[PDB]
Amino acid sequence: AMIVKEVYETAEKIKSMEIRGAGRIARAAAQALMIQAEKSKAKEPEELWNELKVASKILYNTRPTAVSLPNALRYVMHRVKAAYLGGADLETLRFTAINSAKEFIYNSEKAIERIGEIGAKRIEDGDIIMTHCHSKAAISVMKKAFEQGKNIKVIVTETRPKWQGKITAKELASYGIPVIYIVDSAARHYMKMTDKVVMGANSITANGAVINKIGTSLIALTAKEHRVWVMIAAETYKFHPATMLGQLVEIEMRDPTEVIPEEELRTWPKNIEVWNPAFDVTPPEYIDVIITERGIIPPYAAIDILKEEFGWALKYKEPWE
Amino acid sequence: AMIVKEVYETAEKIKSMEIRGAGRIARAAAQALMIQAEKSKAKEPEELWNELKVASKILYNTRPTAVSLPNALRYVMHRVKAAYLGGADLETLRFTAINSAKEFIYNSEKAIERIGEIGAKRIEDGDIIMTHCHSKAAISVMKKAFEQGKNIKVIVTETRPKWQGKITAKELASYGIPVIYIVDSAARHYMKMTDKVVMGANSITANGAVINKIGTSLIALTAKEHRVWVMIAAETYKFHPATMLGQLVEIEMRDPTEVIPEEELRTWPKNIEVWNPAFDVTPPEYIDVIITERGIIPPYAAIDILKEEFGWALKYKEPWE
Amino acid sequence: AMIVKEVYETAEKIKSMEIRGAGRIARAAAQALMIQAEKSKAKEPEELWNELKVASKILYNTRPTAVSLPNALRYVMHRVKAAYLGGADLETLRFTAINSAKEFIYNSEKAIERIGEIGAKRIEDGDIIMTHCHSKAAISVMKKAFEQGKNIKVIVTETRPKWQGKITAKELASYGIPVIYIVDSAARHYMKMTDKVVMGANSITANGAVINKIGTSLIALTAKEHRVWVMIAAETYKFHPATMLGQLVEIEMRDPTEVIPEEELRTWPKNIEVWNPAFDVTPPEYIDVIITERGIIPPYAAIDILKEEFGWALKYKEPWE
Amino acid sequence: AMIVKEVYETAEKIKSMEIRGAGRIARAAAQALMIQAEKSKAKEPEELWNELKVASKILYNTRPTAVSLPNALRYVMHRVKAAYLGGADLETLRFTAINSAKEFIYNSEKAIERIGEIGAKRIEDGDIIMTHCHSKAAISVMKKAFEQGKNIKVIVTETRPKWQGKITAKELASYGIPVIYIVDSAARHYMKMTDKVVMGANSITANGAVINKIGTSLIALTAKEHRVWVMIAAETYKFHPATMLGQLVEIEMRDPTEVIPEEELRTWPKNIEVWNPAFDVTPPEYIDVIITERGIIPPYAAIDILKEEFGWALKYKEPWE
Amino acid sequence: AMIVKEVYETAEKIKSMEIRGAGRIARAAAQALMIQAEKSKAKEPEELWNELKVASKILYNTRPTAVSLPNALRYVMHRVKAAYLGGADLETLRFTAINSAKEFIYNSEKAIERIGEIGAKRIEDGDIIMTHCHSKAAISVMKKAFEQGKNIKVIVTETRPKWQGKITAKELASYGIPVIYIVDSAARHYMKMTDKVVMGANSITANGAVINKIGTSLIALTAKEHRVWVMIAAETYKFHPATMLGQLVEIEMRDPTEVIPEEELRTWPKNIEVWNPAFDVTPPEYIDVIITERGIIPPYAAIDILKEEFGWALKYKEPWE
Amino acid sequence: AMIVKEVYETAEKIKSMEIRGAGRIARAAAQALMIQAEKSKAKEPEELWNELKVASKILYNTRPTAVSLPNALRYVMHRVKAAYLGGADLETLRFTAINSAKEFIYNSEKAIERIGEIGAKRIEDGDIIMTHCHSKAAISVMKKAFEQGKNIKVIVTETRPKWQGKITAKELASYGIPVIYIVDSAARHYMKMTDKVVMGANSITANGAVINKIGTSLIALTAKEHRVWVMIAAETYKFHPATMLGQLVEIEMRDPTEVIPEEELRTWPKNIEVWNPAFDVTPPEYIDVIITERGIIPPYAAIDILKEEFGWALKYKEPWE
Ligand SMILES: O=P(O)(O)OC[C@H]1O[C@H](OP(=O)(O)O)[C@H](O)[C@@H]1O
Ligand SMILES: O=P(O)(O)OC[C@H]1O[C@H](OP(=O)(O)O)[C@H](O)[C@@H]1O
Ligand SMILES: O=P(O)(O)OC[C@H]1O[C@H](OP(=O)(O)O)[C@H](O)[C@@H]1O
Ligand SMILES: O=P(O)(O)OC[C@H]1O[C@H](OP(=O)(O)O)[C@H](O)[C@@H]1O
Ligand SMILES: O=P(O)(O)OC[C@H]1O[C@H](OP(=O)(O)O)[C@H](O)[C@@H]1O
Ligand SMILES: O=P(O)(O)OC[C@H]1O[C@H](OP(=O)(O)O)[C@H](O)[C@@H]1O
Repeated sequence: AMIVKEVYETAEKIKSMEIRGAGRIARAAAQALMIQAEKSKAKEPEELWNELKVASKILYNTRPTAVSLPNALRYVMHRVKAAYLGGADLETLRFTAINSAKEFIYNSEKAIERIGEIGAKRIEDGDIIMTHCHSKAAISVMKKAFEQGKNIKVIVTETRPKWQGKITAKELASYGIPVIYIVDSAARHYMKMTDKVVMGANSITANGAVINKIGTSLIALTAKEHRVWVMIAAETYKFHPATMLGQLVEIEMRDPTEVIPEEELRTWPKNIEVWNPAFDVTPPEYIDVIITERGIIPPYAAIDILKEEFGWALKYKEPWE
Repeated sequence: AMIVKEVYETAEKIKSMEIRGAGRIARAAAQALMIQAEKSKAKEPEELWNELKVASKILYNTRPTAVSLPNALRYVMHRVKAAYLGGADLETLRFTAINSAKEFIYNSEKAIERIGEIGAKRIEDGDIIMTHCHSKAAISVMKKAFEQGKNIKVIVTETRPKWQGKITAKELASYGIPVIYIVDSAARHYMKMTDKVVMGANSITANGAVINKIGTSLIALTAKEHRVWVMIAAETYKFHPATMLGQLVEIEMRDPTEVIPEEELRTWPKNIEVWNPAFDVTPPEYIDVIITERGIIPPYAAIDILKEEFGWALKYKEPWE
Repeated sequence: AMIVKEVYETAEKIKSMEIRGAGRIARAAAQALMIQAEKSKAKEPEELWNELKVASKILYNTRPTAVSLPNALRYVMHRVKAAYLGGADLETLRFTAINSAKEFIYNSEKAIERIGEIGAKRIEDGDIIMTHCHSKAAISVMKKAFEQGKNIKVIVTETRPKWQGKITAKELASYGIPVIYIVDSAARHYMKMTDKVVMGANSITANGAVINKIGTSLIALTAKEHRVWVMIAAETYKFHPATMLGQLVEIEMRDPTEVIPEEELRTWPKNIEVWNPAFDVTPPEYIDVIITERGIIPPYAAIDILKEEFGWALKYKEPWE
Repeated sequence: AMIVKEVYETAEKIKSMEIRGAGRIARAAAQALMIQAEKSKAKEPEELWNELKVASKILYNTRPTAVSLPNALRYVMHRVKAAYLGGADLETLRFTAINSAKEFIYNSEKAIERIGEIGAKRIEDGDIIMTHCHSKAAISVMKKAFEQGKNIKVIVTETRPKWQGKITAKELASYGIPVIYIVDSAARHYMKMTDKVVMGANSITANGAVINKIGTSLIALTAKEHRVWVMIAAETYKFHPATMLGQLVEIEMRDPTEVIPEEELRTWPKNIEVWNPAFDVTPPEYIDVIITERGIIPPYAAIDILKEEFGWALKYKEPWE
Repeated sequence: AMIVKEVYETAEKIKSMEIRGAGRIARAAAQALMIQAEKSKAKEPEELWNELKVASKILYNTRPTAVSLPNALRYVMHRVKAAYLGGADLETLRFTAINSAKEFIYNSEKAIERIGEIGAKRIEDGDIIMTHCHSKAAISVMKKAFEQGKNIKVIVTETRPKWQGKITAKELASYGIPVIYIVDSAARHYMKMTDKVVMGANSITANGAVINKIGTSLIALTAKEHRVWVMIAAETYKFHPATMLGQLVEIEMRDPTEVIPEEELRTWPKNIEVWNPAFDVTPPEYIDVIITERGIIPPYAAIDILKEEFGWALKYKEPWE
Repeated sequence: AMIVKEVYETAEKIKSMEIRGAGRIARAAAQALMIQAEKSKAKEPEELWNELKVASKILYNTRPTAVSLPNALRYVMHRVKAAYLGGADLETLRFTAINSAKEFIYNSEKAIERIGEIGAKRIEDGDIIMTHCHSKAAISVMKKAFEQGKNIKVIVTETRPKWQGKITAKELASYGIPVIYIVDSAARHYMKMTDKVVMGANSITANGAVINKIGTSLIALTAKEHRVWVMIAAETYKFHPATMLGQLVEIEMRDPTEVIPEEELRTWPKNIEVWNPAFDVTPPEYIDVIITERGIIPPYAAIDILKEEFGWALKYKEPWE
């Protein structure tokens, strides 16, 4: 394990959330295996197979909740394993890693674009769209709907604690899309004026439940109370294979100082705990479609996305062990 | 109109929200009429009746949404008007103002205490209580339940944009009550662990709808989804007489810089608007009781609170015009 | 029983529905007792008390469902009975009938006006209002909201079988109020664009259930699904005293030829029955306020309207027996 | 483009709705391509491929909402295209069109029959069935349930504006099936006495939403409120492929004179608009099964009907362009 | 405290549930004070006031949940206290106790009869009525509806653990009323065939919640799911004054051997606990009316029953302390 | 048809419910065909094919509702038919029956184990689990969750009329799992303290509806009201193929003396009927996942379980006719 520096820097960027968003974290991790296999000072295949195994674990142990990341690594390492176990020279394996990781990064970019093309068709001229957090897939939809000539207006929820709504406001604002910026608490008060909800996903489960930024479940709840469509924009690599076998997705708890700043937090009584769930889970009865690069589906056909693509891997162990 | 300084300082403190909370704003305004009538350099009754009329308008025009304030002024000025129009000397009227405003301030303090006594009886040993904002009435309930020996734990929602949840956390924390501090978005994720919701009110309407800090409606929604009791703690002067005759309560929109700080806000594109509703409206089907100083009621008996106390005043004009 | 002609002509106009609408039917019936007592060729009091008793029964037996009618007659005949049983000359009783029936007709006109004043305050500039049938009380609200300067637009449901929506469209259209005319089936499809529902009542019960034109219950249902306010505009004489003692309101079934025309109906197979309920019942959980001349109430305070006004009469028999 | 007369006459019959019902419109259009290819005075293949392309567009541009029609044309023209582009003589192509259009017409008739066989098994002896409009598939179910010996009774909703319920009443009435005929507004009032709802479809979407005659959504709503099964009877060619890629189905607005007759309509104020949506959309949470010729499915497996049959065509363009 | 034997025998009969039903327990307790004051060997008033105080506590401490019992004692002892504290001879006080307890027993019998008269008017010819437990008030309604000529059929739920449904089946069966007897679990399966639910109450609260035999809440839930009316039949002395001041009603837990017999229970592992709540609480949103001797009310007007009758006593202490 | 004794004894044990539980009944029936083919005194193949056909019908006609049983027989007799109709000697066919029935019994045992492995992953440390009846699959989940180290506590509903909850309490109690034993009526009162519901199935339909012990539907209802997960544990052979073609599952009505004992029942009036449905049907909107040996699915993917495994058999007749 003579792991390159960039693998470590990616991992610490993922953890700190300097690199964030579940699509991007997955491309960043595939990027990090790519730069491993390129800069490897390795002589044998069996030495390279060890390096990528180890870089895979490092990058897996960063953040648990977005399955995009585990699937990026699997899409690389399923292939690299089958090459090694069939028997391949140094520059063949090195290639298979760089070329698997090339495919995935490209595939992600295609999927996000193709999601906007498909999602925008469900946005109508004049629509007010409420969103949450900063999702590239979700934003792909709104952009495309604006480019088509529809006069949308987007309500951006600020998305505490990490303020991702500021990112989202600035990004849409600067494509010409008008934005209304509200605190998260104001989501029911403005649900009446909203015509559609577009939000993203970190993981999607067997039964169609959507794991996504904290607060997603509440917006979906009140959307459902007012009969406003909740549409989840999500690449197929966001769907969670392990949930097919009864696994619950771990909900990451991030540092309390994101909520109350360190300087302030340390002055507070011992008998206040600050809890910081980064995600919540939204049931499928509150979601209208999931928009993927293969199409619109009801949330309940999550299980079919998972069967046809990821199901074969579950009788096997993980491909970096 | 030779209005005293303290009336102006109260009014600007109310507007800036250095004085906040609907019970307190009402006692602050009654306090401000009291210090007018004491420091008046007035010779005639008809000169005093003008001063208090004018101080009444100043204090009314501060903030629209909490009806506690209009009712504090009415409780003073209904009486002061009936004295003047019956015919009373300078020091008789001066007294009637100081002594009406004495009664109200005391009445408020009694009511809040008596609300805790009544509300705490609905809190059970071991309960987790979710609250919102900073409400003295609500806090009166939690305190009393702690003093009775029940081992509660309170989830405090941070209550953006003005961070009132920090006030609430520190205040309960320092009575020995453990606190769990979450962002507002995390309210559904923690509704499962919550046993009761206790929140306050700015206005309560004819039909039982509750106007309260932005986000109240969402917590009540999900509480109702999980069958957790929403209990609203509120003095009878929080109920809104004008709504008996079809008036909708005005929902105050406060400065966008409370949301995004000035320094930051001015750098943002012109095509982002920041909206800041200070309140939302929660329907009566999502509220289990309202706890007042006269008792528990279903939300629908709001109309009876209003009939027996404030209804007589509605065929008349306002008592400072 | 030498009953005047106008009593018979009113009764047949009420039955055929040439005179319709529950407020109007009640004023028409009070008008019919008035013209009895004026044109009476009667010598004794005891002869007059018989005539009005008999004209009361005739007018009661026209149509069962709108309680406005029974209450108009009661408001006349409670008084006329107490005069006779105390002992009064011919022209005293004659007067008491004409002057009770004067009061009621005036009271109705005041109430309807005062309902519009109170209801319009719940209509906001820009609102789209969905209505049903032709209700003078409901229309009073929309008119007043237009006169105040609000730019409303009203969706009129055609209101089969008797096409009352044509009346409603023409009446609002000709006050300058724009109208969108839809079939009754189109009510959910357009509930999303609707901001408020304003409808009237034939009877309101103890528990707050609203009896009104067939189709009211469905509009209220879907309004509730979309969280659009259902507001029922209704005079206090629309509330049903007998329901306080467990009586269900009879739902009138009118001639099948209103549905399918005679010429056509007679050609159809024997094994098709055409049913024609004139009314349906809408539960109080789907109604937001009832607007009356005394004020806004939650539907559940129906029982209080009934207690304070009509309850005393229920230990007694009917005042024309 | 020397298009035969019958293509034009079919198209104008489809538009006027002299030919109506989504199964029938699709067989009428396949019938119209059949009579084109038979009566063609064409010398070349490339001349015939032009004629059918042009007759296909004519018949497609009639009415947008029922996808049965586009799928009838596709089932013909997918095949005729593959013959031409492989290379086939005049009488080979002519045949492929006549023989594709033979298959479809037969397939439709089989499917409708087979739907009744499958649907009737969900109807129980004594059931009251509420229906809407005139659907051959729906009627196939009720007929078969009657033939099996079950003593049903059908509530026919009149189905304004075009009165399709008259068709439905007469058709069932004349198979011995008793019918109760109500206005559309009366659907909740009679939902309590109803045991099952059987209705048809114009289009069914990816996510399981059902597009069908205006008023379907309301009946389904109240059915769901009372827990009465809504069963949608629909051939697989009713399902909408384009919705797999995010397309919303266009909802046809038909002439306002269907609602208010011309003679009458022209006398009305300019400021009344008459809107006439021919269809509405019913969400899948309000539908219990969809009965197709391949079987019962939950509405959410719409996406699987679409994947296995129509999905291959969506990477391609339309087969008449 | 030379307490008579019959007071002790009543108390042990109440505890064992040989005397059961909340109306009856209250008449049994009033009967027990009556036989105290008649058989008293007391010389002074102050000796008699002690005896009845002590017999009152004995009878209060039997079973907590039915408030009928506390109100029977209060109706006796409010009066007996006011006599003593005004100053009355032995045979005056003795009388006031016997004559207060005479009134109450009679009042109960009138109320139950009058409840059937009022409730039966809401039962329609042909109705299937589901009931629970054995309630005299509820049974009063069904009897009266049968006597009026309506052809009802009653579904009796067996009402574990104490099998009260056997009592109910036999009692209705023997008035000619047909009965269908089901286990409690079968209540949803038969809710579709049910037209009305009639059940009784032990306590009714300020906010309209109904405490009644274990299982009431579930029947009410599914009734509400199917839109079947839940009607609660209950005397005004069933309503709970203390809940006006925030008191929760204690839910009695009875011996586990009622569930699993002693002989059997003692053989079971130590790590099985048998819990036996005698009651549950049903929210007011699931109840359609409460039928009392003063009339039908929505459940939310519980607070008004309590205000006008029992509210005066709550600033005072209990009248046997 | 020289049927062996054990086939008859199994059948009468199945009917009496000495052998019960839908997994077990299916293994008992496969066991009974196995012992037929082993003890057959048959000379020809065509004689053996008759014996197993006849033993198949006997075992099918025992109890209708659990489809596990029909599928056990089909899994045996699909194979035995294809052997015979291809042409096989006595000891070849005899084997094919014994070896098909070997596979199924083993497959069942694997499936139940594998269900616990998959289900337990959805149970979390500290969970309170409510169950119903006695289901081996459900119990497999709870056991495995206990073995993993999670500190669960199970609420066992007694499950009248046949007291299966006693079986369940004793079985879990004796693996160290603490149990709380309640009557069935107490299920809502304890739903608040419950974290998960785990229950089994007799049949699962095309649309995802679950047929299971009487009372399942009610627990699922209130679970859904409180947002507690309902998870159904069920082998793939529990899913019902015939429902794919519109068949409703027959709901078995068992002897009324299970409810009220014979000795007692015969003394009761003629006009009491005792109804005893053994099962009820729970809609898929109230079920969160179904846990099978192939995985977690949303209830709506029932149709996919059925398509891939049992669908091929439905164009054919039954394989013992
Ligand atoms: O992958 P895209 O669509 O861009 O974003 C998907 C989701 O990832 C983000 O989480 P975080 O910022 O990693 O905490 C948000 O939850 C967002 O909805
Ligand atoms: O009167 P008390 O019970 O203390 O507080 C009542 C309510 O007043 C506050 O509003 P703001 O802080 O004036 O904006 C919050 O909405 C709080 O719930
Ligand atoms: O009394 P107003 O408010 O005018 O009308 C009240 C109601 O009376 C009408 O019934 P009908 O036309 O008598 O059958 C409609 O139901 C309308 O909503
Ligand atoms: O295809 P079938 O089952 O016969 O009818 C299906 C549907 O087509 C009809 O529409 P229209 O009459 O074309 O406007 C109705 O909406 C009906 O439910
Ligand atoms: O007073 P009545 O209407 O007769 O019965 C009222 C209620 O009292 C009974 O309780 P228990 O048998 O004392 O445990 C049942 O809960 C019944 O519904
Ligand atoms: O197959 P397993 O999971 O063991 O049990 C499944 C179901 O079978 C039982 O029915 P019965 O006892 O045959 O009446 C219960 O309904 C139980 O939930």
